[PDB]
Order: sequence, then C-alpha cells, then structure tokens
Amino acid sequence: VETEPVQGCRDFPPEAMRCRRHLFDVFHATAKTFGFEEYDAPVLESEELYIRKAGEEITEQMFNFITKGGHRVALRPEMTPSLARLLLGKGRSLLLPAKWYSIPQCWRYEAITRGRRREHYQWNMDIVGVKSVSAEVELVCAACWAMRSLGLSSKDVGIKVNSRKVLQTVVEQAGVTSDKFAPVCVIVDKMEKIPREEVEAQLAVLGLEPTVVDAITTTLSLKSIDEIAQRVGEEHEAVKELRQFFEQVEAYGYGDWVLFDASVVRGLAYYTGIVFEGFDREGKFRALCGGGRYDNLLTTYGSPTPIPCAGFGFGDCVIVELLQEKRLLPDIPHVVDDVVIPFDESMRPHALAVLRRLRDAGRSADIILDKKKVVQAFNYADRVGAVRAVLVAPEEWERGEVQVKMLFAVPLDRLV
Amino acid sequence: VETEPVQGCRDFPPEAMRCRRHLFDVFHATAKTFGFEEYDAPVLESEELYIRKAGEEITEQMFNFITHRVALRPEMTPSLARLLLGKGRSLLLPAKWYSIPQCWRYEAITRGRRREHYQWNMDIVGVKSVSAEVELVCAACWAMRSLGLSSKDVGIKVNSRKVLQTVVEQAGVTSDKFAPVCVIVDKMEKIPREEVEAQLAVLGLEPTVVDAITTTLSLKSIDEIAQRVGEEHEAVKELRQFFEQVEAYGYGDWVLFDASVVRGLAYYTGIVFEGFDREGKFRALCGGGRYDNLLTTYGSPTPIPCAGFGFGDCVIVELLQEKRLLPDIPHVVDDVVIPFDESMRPHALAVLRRLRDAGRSADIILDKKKVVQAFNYADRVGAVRAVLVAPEEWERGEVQVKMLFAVPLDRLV
Ligand SMILES: Nc1ncnc2c1ncn2[C@@H]1O[C@H](COP(=O)([O-])OC(=O)[C@@H]([NH3+])Cc2c[nH]cn2)[C@@H](O)[C@H]1O
Ligand SMILES: Nc1ncnc2c1ncn2[C@@H]1O[C@H](COP(=O)([O-])OC(=O)[C@@H]([NH3+])Cc2c[nH]cn2)[C@@H](O)[C@H]1O
Ligand SMILES: [Cl-]
Repeated sequence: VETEPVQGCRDFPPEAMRCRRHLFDVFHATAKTFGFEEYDAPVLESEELYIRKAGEEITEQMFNFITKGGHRVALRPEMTPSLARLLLGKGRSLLLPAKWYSIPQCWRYEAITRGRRREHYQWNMDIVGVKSVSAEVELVCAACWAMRSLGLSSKDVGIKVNSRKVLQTVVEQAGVTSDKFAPVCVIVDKMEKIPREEVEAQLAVLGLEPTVVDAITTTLSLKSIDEIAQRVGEEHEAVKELRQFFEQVEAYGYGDWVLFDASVVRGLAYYTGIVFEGFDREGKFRALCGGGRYDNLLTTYGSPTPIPCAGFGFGDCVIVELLQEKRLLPDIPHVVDDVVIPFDESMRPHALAVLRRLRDAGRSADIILDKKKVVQAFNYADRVGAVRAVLVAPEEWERGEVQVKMLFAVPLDRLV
Repeated sequence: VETEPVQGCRDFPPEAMRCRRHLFDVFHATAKTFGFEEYDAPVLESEELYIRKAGEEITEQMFNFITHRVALRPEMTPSLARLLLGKGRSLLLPAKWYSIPQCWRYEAITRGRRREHYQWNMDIVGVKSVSAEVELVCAACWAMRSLGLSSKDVGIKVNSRKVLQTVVEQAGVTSDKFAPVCVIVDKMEKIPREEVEAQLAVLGLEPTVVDAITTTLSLKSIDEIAQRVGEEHEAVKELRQFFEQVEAYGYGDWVLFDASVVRGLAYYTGIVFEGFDREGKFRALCGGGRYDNLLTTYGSPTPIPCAGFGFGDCVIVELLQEKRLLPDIPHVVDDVVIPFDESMRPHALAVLRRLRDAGRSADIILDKKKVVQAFNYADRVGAVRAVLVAPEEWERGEVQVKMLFAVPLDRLV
C-alpha cells in the first residue's frame, strides 16, 4: 500500500515533470548552441571503475552491490569516469577535440537535505583534447548561457575561479612529495564548509608541518591575481593561465559573471589545473555547479598518451531551489490543441475520423473516451486546457460539418 | 584499464546516442500528438513493490540488493501505480500519462532482449471502455508510421483474457490457478505444445480442461469466439468495438485478431496486444493491455481501470536497421569561428557570442592551430559555414566567410 519514494529520491508526476523538462530543454539547447554532442552510459557501472581512494568522501558514499553474474557493481555517483571509459574505448577512432555532453542521473549515499538529495540529475559538459584555457572559458560561458537562459543574471549568480597549480606549487616548494597533495586538496576544500582549526588539524595529521600549513592557509586567502603573481611570480603557468581565462571571458561578454576566489579547490582529486564553482550571490545554497581541468585522469585509466580534458557537472536540485526563490519557475500547466467530443456514442466512429484528421494536420488532440454527458466533456476540455472543443454532432455531420467552441458550424475542409 | 560496459548493457556514444534521440523524439511527439503528459519515477525502487509471485519469470530476474532493501525496476507500471495512488484524492481522471524509463531484467542478453532497455510507456487511467485500448494501440501505430514503417512491415495482434477467464471459470478451477495459466499459456509461441500441457497438468488441471484451453488459443476469429462463448458476452462485443473503432480511426490494416496472444504478466484483466514484424523475425516490438484490478491490489479504496503498453528501444531498432530506416545522420553545426592567429581570439569570441545570440549553433577553434587545420575541423564537425576572423578585415569591421567573400559583422545574422 506504500506510496512514498525510496529514501531521498524524488517522484516526478506531470506537474513536477514539466519543471524538469523546462530545465532540460535549456541544457540541451545550450549544448547545441555551443556545439556539444550528446552521449550516455549505463547508470550502473563496475565497482572497479571508481577505485582512486585519494582520501575522498565519494568512495564510501556508494550504492554498491553484487550481481553474482558478471562481477560486482555500483550505481554511478559521477559521469566523468564513465566518460573516460567510453573515450578510451573509442581508442584510435576518437577524433579530437571532442565536445560531449550528457544529463545523467547520479547516486550518492549522501546526507539528503538540504539541496543534496540521495539522487540527482547532473548536466555534464566536457571538452576533450584541448590544452589551453580556451576550453574552460567556453565551458564556463556555457554554464552562464544556460543560467541566463533560465532567467538569471550576473547579480543573482556568480562563478568563482582558481587554479590548483598555485597550490600544487606551494606544496611542491615545501618538502612534501606530490604523494600527499590530492589529499590536501580534499582537506583544503572543507575550508568553506568548516572552521580553520579542524582543517589545520587534519593537515598536521597528514604529516605536514605547521609552517607549511600556514603557507596553505595564506594561499587560500590570497585576494587577487595580481597578488598571486607576488607569491609565485608573474612568469608562471597558473598566473598567465588565469589572466587569459579572465581576458577571454570578458571578450565573450560574460565579465560580471566570473571572479577570482583563491579558496576554490573542489572535492574531487583528479583536477589538475583551473577549477570553478557556481554560486548564488546571497550565499544561500550549496554549489550550483562545479568543474575544472583534469589532464592526467585519462592516463590514470590507461591511455597510451595523456589526453587533456576539462568539464563540469551541473545539478538539477540546487539550481531549482534558486529559481523557485527568485520566482522563475512559474508552473505552466498542461495544454492540448483540441478536444473531440462525440455528441453521443453513435458519433464516436465519426469523432475518431475527425481526431485522426487533426493529429495528421500536426495538431495535438484528445478525445472523450468514456460515454459522458455534454457538460462533462466541456469540463474535461477545460481540465486538460484545450484551446478548442470540436463537438461532433449528427445534424452537422450529415451536412459534413462539426461544431467548434473556442476557449458555430464548421465544415471539415475549413477545420484543418 | 577496463572499457567494456557492465553485463548486457549498452554504452551510448554520440553516434549511437543520436539513433536513440531519433527514437525517443518520435515517442515524445506521438505522446504530445495524442495528448499524453510525461512523468518519471526513480529507477531504483523498494523490493516490496514487486511482490506478486503469480508463477511469473520476472520475480527472480531482478537486480535486487540492500542499502530498507531495494531493486532496480524491471517494469514501470508498478511505479506508476505507486505515483497514481500517491496522488490520492487529488488525482484527476481520466489521466493519460507517459514515460521512457530504463528497465533492468537479469535476463538472457541476446538476441534483442539485453540486460537493460529503455521502454516507452503509454497508460490511460480511469477509462472503462475499449476506447482506451483503441487510442493506445493507435498510438503505437502512429509512432511506428512516424519512424517510417507501414502495416505491411509490422502488425499488432489483439485478444481478450476474458475469453480464457471464462473457459477456465467454466471448468471447475477457482480463479486461484488462472493467472498462472496465463503465464503458462503465453509460452505456446515460444515452445512446443506438450511441455505447456505438461505444466498445466502440473498446476493440477485435468486433460479435458487442458484440451479446452488448447482449442481456445487456436480459435481463428471473433465470429468463432462467439460460438464457444456466445455473441452476448463482454469479451466478444468488446473486441468488435475495439476493431470497429480502430478501423474508424483509419488503422484497419495495422491490427488483427490472434487467439494465441495472452502476455506474460499476471495483472492483465481484459484486452491484450503485442506488436510484431510480419516476417516473424524478432521478439515482440511492444506489448500491453487492460489491467483494472491492479490498483485495488496495491490498495486503492476504489478500483481504478487502467490500460497501457510498453514499447522497447531494442527490437524496434533491429527492425528499422533491417529495413534500412536508420540512416546515420551525422553531427552538424551552423558555424565555425576561426581566429586568424591568436591575437584575433578575443575578437573571434566577440563574433561567436554574436552568432550564438542570433540563435545560431556555433563553435570555435580553441587551441592554436593553422588555417588549414581549422578548415579541416570545420569539415569534421560538419559546419555549414566557416567564419574566419582576420585582422585586415576586422579593422574594416568585417570577417571572412567561406560556405561549405568578405562580410560585415551585422550581416552574419
Ligand atoms: N547530492 C547532490 N544533490 C544535488 N546536486 C548535486 C549533488 N551532488 C552534486 N550535485 C551537483 O553537481 C555539482 C557538483 O558535482 P561534482 O563536481 O561534485 O561531481 C562531478 O561530476 C564532477 N566530476 C564535475 C565534473 C564534470 N566533468 C568534469 N568534472 C554540484 O554543483 C551540484 O549541483
Ligand atoms: N529485454 C528486453 N529487450 C528488449 N525489449 C524489451 C525487453 N524487455 C522488455 N522489452 C520491451 O517491453 C515489452 C515487454 O515488456 P512487457 O510489456 O512484457 O512488461 C511491461 O513493461 C509492462 N509494464 C507493459 C505494460 C505497461 N502498462 C501496461 N502494460 C516488449 O514488447 C519490448 O518492447
Ligand atoms: Cl530526454
């Protein structure tokens, strides 16, 4: 007798489902406008695929189980690995650069509320085979367009930007093997989420000294690009890469949308370079979206030659919270072009004839299926939001006509 | 280093993915043309939901596990019923709901029955008469016709479980054993007569009642139905209406009566149907039927008539590929913006925005590459136009356009 859905999952009845479609049309449209090709993988993947274990939180937050037949498995918590699989699968036949997108469902055994439910759809845009920041620029501009398309602006939403190289330098400059670095990126991401002493505690636990911990704290708090230059020199990849990224987005004309934020690092250990996170200016919700460059990952899965990648994920939850707070998700109710009312059931076969004729003429149309009275029919027309009620009565039908109410006798040739 | 997908699942790279979109787009268009509303549930559901156990094959063919315990859906209908009942008193009827959910059966992989599949579900809820089924069956047809098929390629076989339900009820077996008989009897297509008859004797039934069933299944036409059960009978007059109404709608040649059709799912109550290719090459294209009692079974305080069908994304494709109706249509994009050298990049971007604003689909060379390479890229991604942004021209407020001379920035669109 049980009606509620599993755990923190969402049901999508028509009313809700429309909102989703509205949201998706946009992603697709934006992809197309930006020239991305759609792909998809199976939601269920091999457990083996997600073996990185870089101190992350995603490894245990897994819907994993065993089929017996074939080997053990898990429902995907992110698309990227599944992309990498498909890419590498394509092998020598893979033509580059490639620009691929997808709107896959994703499963994290996570903490339900607020806007981080146990299942979520995630719009992935990825550029593969592009070395320069030209990629990230495009990608970030793609998120913006989408949002702008949804009815947002730079004043509602921002995108914070940074490069992990800045950090990667600082660490490499003190005496710790890149060994412990990715874990530091996991730790350091928590600075937004929790207080400084507990981050600094976990970094001391990873073995690091206090004086190196200090350096990290400082870097994270660095105010601008100009200021980056002074801790690492204007002659430096990270520096000139950001300046290009920023000059290019300003050129494309989304200047107000982005800004530098030294704090941004991301919680996934395969990012190599530039990284970004979409946020609402008021600072109400978790990240709208997040992404960055991941050059080495494809080598990690075993590409005989390393393949640069950048790309982001864009959730379907937080974004909606924001649109609903900005009253940009007005329910647009179901409509249909025509409702065909058989006068009595003897007219039904003629009604059908008429219905076919409209559906052929490319109309969207509906027909009263059970025997019901004339009022009820009109009532139905109103419920389903019909633009027009075509009543098929006999007196008229014999004269080769039907009745039409808009929401007088019309012959068929003048109907459609 | 592992590239292949899990078990009998399909990867969908862009090339394949397009074929899917082409299919789904028809599914959606047809729905809309027929006035269905789209819905979706989570692919993962409670194990509890699929507890019927009417001698079926679907109960063990399950991707079940524990997190309460759960399983990945093998059919949408239960999940629909859940949502419907969930809506409660707020549910407005009749309702016409559709969806294209993925589904997971721990089944037998080849040929056209892979371990995962998408399934287009159309369901009418709250309609007593065959008017529903008619609509539903016409909906499948439209889709197919939309895909480029015809009555000569594909048929839809039709029948009513009441015909059988009578015959059994008329011999002395409780409805108790009936649904199991429908499971057994469905296998007649798939396997030989003696093994069906064996399993029915195993369900307890006599030989003389087994005979009656064999006979009913083989009944040639509706006229003939009349003679074993009277013209005055629900099943008989229901079919005659169904058939007269489809003929009216103008899909006469698409359907036909076949006494053998019963379906392998135990919740069907009345009319049932199955889509097939006339040549008899592949498993059922699609299948459905009326299921009035199911909603009471999940606990509706008043029974709610339903009909609806599922329409797989696998078999159908096998057929379209055999009829050469799935020509690969390769990716294309309106424009490719080539910065002459990297110094023009920021202007190139300016131009790219201007096109994307004008509603064009456009692309831009992202890495530094030579002029030829650019044009080569243009060809690869199938561009209709190459907008080279060179400096001599840019200063005069223009760009170079090659179609696959010099043009002013306001006249690219
Ligand atoms: N529990 C959740 N509930 C609702 N929304 C959620 C949830 N988790 C993630 N998201 C959406 O995905 C974005 C973060 O994805 P990610 O970067 O953590 O995972 C990725 O896939 C990264 N690999 C990004 C990426 C894609 N391609 C390259 N990098 C968030 O902004 C959020 O909107
Ligand atoms: N392994 C497979 N490979 C390819 N195609 C497959 C596979 N399994 C199922 N299908 C598709 O769905 C139909 C069979 O499922 P069904 O109709 O028996 O169960 C149902 O889904 C019921 N819920 C039908 C229904 C819905 N509403 C009322 N009745 C086939 O006609 C085919 O189109
Ligand atoms: Cl879709």
